[PDB]
Amino acid sequence: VHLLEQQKEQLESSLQDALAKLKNRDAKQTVQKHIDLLHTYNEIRDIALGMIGKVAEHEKCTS
Amino acid sequence: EKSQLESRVHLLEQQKEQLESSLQDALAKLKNRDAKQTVQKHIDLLHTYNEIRDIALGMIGKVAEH
Amino acid sequence: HLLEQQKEQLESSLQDALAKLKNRDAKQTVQKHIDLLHTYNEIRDIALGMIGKVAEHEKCTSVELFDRF
Amino acid sequence: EQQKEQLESSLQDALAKLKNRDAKQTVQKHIDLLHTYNEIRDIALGMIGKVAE
Ligand SMILES: CCCCCCCCO[C@@H]1O[C@H](CO)[C@@H](O)[C@H](O)[C@H]1O
Ligand SMILES: CCCCCCCCO[C@@H]1O[C@H](CO)[C@@H](O)[C@H](O)[C@H]1O
Repeated sequence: VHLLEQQKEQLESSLQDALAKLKNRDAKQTVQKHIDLLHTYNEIRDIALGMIGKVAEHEKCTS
Repeated sequence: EKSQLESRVHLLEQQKEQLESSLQDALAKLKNRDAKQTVQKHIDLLHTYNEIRDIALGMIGKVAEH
Repeated sequence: HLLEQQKEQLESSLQDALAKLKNRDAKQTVQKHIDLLHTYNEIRDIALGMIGKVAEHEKCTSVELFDRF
Repeated sequence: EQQKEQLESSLQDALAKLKNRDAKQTVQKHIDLLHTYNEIRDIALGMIGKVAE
């Protein structure tokens, strides 16, 4: 029963590879979504600093 | 001649008086509405500075959290 | 989740601030114009007033030259 | 008034910065939709290749 066992090995792997490939894409997409969210945040933070800076330099030229 | 030229000279003096009161009063009504407009630039800029200040704080209150 | 929660409340708040600030410059532009119109009407009225009086003076002189010459 | 430039502009730059971020994120969302579906088509065929075989 070599064809019987060679056949089943083919079957188990095609499921397992399918899963391995689907798991490793989401590994990559998720880490990537995180990084992308970090940069989105550094940016809106730097917008805040920016805006508070210009408010402080407006403030220090009246009384 | 002399009666009537004393009419004309009077008249003119009366006219000079009105013309100065007019230039006077135009310059007033102007300057005033000029002032009113400068107060308004200032108040509008106050409203703007607060709006942008409040959104700035908001962000700095939030980037505090994260 | 709040990628989108805090980004959109910000963006709304910005576009609004800008709306408001732009509305304020516009209101006060029509006001510059309304005021220029007020000043022009006044200067005009006066200047043409002076012109009428000198008009009347010129009529007198002329009437004098005629009843004379 | 030069102050009003500063402030207005600080709003206009904030909006600009993050209307653009979206633009770019949005094009990219599209490209990923396409690429992912090509990975799914291929996994599918992988299995079907090594089953019917
Ligand atoms: C009835 C009159 C009320 C006057 C209110 C004026 C408030 C204007 O507000 C402020 O005026 C300061 C000085 O002119 C400026 O330095 C500031 O930039 C301006 O925002
Ligand atoms: C591990 C190395 C990762 C490198 C970090 C990437 C640097 C940020 O590059 C990013 O590209 C984005 C694409 O959506 C643009 O939207 C942004 O403008 C920008 O911050």
